[PDB]
Amino acid sequence: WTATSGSCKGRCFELQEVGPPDCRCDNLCKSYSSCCHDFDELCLKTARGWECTKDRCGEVRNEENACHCSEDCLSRGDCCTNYQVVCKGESHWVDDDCEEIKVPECPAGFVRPPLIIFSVDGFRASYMKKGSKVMPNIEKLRSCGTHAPYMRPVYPTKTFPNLYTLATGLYPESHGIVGNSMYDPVFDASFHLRGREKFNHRWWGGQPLWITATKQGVRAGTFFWSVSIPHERRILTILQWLSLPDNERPSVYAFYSEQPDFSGHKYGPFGPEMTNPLREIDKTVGQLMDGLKQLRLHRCVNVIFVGDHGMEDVTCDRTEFLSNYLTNVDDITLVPGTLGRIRAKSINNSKYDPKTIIAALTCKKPDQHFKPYMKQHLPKRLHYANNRRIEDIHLLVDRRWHVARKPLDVYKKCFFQGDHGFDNKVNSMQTVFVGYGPTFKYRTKVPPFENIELYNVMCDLLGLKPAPNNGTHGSLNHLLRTNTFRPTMPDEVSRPNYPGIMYLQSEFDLGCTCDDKVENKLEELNKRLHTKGSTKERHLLYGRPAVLYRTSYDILYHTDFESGYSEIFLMPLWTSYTISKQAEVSSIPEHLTNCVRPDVRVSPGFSQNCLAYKNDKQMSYGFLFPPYLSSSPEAKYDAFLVTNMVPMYPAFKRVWAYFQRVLVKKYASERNGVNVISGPIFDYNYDGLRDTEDEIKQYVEGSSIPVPTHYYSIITSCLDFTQPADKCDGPLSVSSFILPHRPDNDESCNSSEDESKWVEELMKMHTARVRDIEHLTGLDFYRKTSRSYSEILTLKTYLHTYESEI
Ligand SMILES: *[C@@H]1O[C@H](CO)[C@@H](O[C@@H]2O[C@H](CO)[C@@H](O[C@@H]3O[C@H](CO[C@H]4O[C@H](CO)[C@@H](O)[C@H](O[C@H]5O[C@H](CO)[C@@H](O)[C@H](O)[C@@H]5O[C@H]5O[C@H](CO)[C@@H](O)[C@H](O)[C@@H]5O)[C@@H]4O)[C@@H](O)[C@H](O[C@H]4O[C@H](CO)[C@@H](O)[C@H](O)[C@@H]4O[C@H]4O[C@H](CO)[C@@H](O)[C@H](O)[C@@H]4O)[C@@H]3O)[C@H](O)[C@H]2NC(C)=O)[C@H](O)[C@H]1NC(C)=O
Ligand SMILES: O=C(NCC1(O)CCN(C(=O)OCc2ccc(OC(F)(F)F)c(F)c2)CC1)c1ccc2[nH]nnc2c1
Ligand SMILES: [Ca+2]
Ligand SMILES: [Ca+2]
Ligand SMILES: [Cl-]
Ligand SMILES: [K+]
Ligand code: NA
Ligand SMILES: [Zn+2]
Repeated sequence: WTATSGSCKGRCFELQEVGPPDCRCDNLCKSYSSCCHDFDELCLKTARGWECTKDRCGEVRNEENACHCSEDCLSRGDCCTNYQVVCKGESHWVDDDCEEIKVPECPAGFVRPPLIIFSVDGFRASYMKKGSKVMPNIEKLRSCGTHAPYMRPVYPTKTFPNLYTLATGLYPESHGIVGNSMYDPVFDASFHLRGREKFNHRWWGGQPLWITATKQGVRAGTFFWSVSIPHERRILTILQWLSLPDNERPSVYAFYSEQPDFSGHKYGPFGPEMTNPLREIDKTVGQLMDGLKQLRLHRCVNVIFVGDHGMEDVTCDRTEFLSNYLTNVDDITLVPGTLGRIRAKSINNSKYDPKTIIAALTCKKPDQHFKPYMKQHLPKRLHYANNRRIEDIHLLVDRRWHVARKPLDVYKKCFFQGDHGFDNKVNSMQTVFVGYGPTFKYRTKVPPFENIELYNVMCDLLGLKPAPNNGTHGSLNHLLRTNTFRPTMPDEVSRPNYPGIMYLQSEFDLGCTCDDKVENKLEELNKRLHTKGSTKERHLLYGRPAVLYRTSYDILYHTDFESGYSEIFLMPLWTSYTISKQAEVSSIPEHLTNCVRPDVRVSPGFSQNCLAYKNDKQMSYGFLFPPYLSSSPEAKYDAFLVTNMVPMYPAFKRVWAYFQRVLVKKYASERNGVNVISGPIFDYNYDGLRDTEDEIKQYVEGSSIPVPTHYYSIITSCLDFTQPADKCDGPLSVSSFILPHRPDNDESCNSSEDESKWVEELMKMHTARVRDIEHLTGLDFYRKTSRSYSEILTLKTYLHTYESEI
């Protein structure tokens, strides 16, 4: 209950929300049904429209008008945004030649350039090009400021997870808004789009820009607007705020548009009805920019034009029904649509089995338009698992489709022709970024980047220190003229050992054998040099990875590869090798098929053994440097050392062998040599971070050999492919993956076919940033290049997506 019998006189869009039950006048009061009786009368004037006509010029101030054309309006701060154009012979902002903004040009009393965030819902990336004819204002920002061809949203590509990711720099799994609709088992509460529960602060984790700004003494406009408040009024409210006295004037603001998402849902992303919403949003940008010009703020304010996600073509007839797969369909709750999340309808039903449910949804129909996963098996790039609000069972839906429980759900809710929410690598889901002002660069194109990175930059722009978040601070310095953040490389925490030959073959008792008994001076001197690292500049191109946690490991050098071998985990943390364009693929000789060789540099106590693999009927093993890419028959013996061995399910060796025997060569061929760093990942608690040893849930039977949840590779080469990988002068090029180490290939529906038909597709699905791998390994890569650190950070956030062009 609100005692709504107070007043909004002189309080319209107050910046400090008042406490119940005195009535409110803030831009959110409508949503709380708590505005004063006179809020509409006083704060939402509409009289005479939003534009000055030639005959309103010089007029006498009539307070009933929505905006003014009187002589005193400039200094009252409440002219219609086009006042100067109509009444003072000024030009619109969009008609003006664009001019570099080298320094902020601000009125006396402005301590910093204000930031204005102009956020647009459902603004698909290709709109910039495709709708350019009807968006002159937006096109001017884009082409005159700093722009990316697109920005990558987070998964799910839904509204709240993405807006709250912009605001916080955090993955939805960390911020808590993991969908538009959520159930939290601990609260025993439900969050929905429509309703009051979403206003409860317990849903919202992390620290959004407005709170960061506030705590650090930077005043913020209130970010959120009630639906009923028309765009024109929001714009005027922002401009009014910017005329306030210095001590009361906020430094950061947000505008939000419900369009083009609203129409996109009805009409599809490119429906002819979409031209009008795009014109309208442009008109609004024009109003903003014209109003900034009027206040002499158009060369002072940094403006960000940013979308939450794109829009895809989706119709009712493209719906998969869980009733066609499950007979038990009433015992489950489905969160539906462009993603699927499944839980038990009742906690008291012990006839519920996720295992049998996944199986009943796995590869059942030839053209199946979703794939079920246990959340921990989702591609690690989605970072979508570490929250009690994310159900164990998840369905990734093909672009253009929906998933629903029963057909009755669809027709007793075709209405819609567009939707969004799919995998964040999907082209149709990509969105927009433009930065324009003194702090952003002039006429500059930057590569696509992830929306998780912007929070850092908005802090940079405002002189704020960002709260801990998922961006890599410095990775977007290239967007900025100044205000850059100069990061320093994290310090190495563990230094390696360099073991020499310390053990005799007979001290090992590992149950391993090798037919290596078939045994010069020119070449004994030679292989000695190889074990001291004579070829190390070839195979270790960027320096060694730094270990950022306390542990015990050995650098091991070889002719063809170098490794950092962990005495704690009994396997390398990383194995680094270079494969030039000219390299030859050989087979494993017949005699050496089961060959494993004790490593005379490493104690038996800190080694794996063959016996455990023999006894473990589930687990086989593979190698990190592949025997197939050995440089010579004699170097091949090195690839079979017990210290190059890692545990692998037979089902995964199919994947791994095909990568090593076929794809490394192809990449060397296509990219003019590659440098490969490969290794194991342990993430049993699926938090995207390196497990400590006491977190491993699985060992090779009867041993302390820990089983990875995943295997990674970072594959680097020269961005200028006319230069070989091992002699690159300039910028680098990288693609990486984090393949799940699974006992079956259920994920890949074509897996009973030859590896050339499915392995690569699986790998592409599990593409990753080097930065994802760093989090999962406590390693820091690219420590020694000739490249600047900021450029290396960008490189480390790059994701190779395998989508066609935008
Ligand atoms: C992306 O970036 C983010 C941001 O940096 C990364 O997330 C951080 O990671 C840290 C490491 O995991 C983690 O640090 C821990 O802090 C714990 C206290 O955290 C509270 O306070 C902070 C600060 O204000 C707050 O942000 C937290 O908010 C969480 O929880 C609320 C509700 O309670 C949510 O609303 C909110 O969304 C957020 O939830 C998310 O994080 C939690 C983890 O806290 C997840 O569980 C959720 O699923 C959700 O995703 C908290 O209110 C602190 O308790 C930890 O300390 C333990 O471990 C240390 C080791 O240093 C040890 O010294 C202690 O003994 C202690 O262990 C004790 O508890 C154990 C478990 O109960 C128990 O087994 C032991 O016996 C001990 O008693 C730890 O230091 C930090 O909280 C999060 N921050 C955020 C915002 O998410 C994220 O890693 C990045 N992701 C990637 C892939 O890089
Ligand atoms: O609009 C929808 N629902 C209503 C809504 O809550 C109204 C209030 N609101 C707002 O005014 O937000 C400003 C803002 C702008 C930017 C930010 O972040 C920042 F600042 F970082 F950009 C930031 F946190 C906040 C957000 C949207 C909606 C849309 C499309 C859909 N499709 N399917 N379902 C859907 C539901
Ligand atoms: Ca949205
Ligand atoms: Ca972990
Ligand atoms: Cl959702
Ligand atoms: K075995
Ligand atoms: Na299969
Ligand atoms: Zn939408």
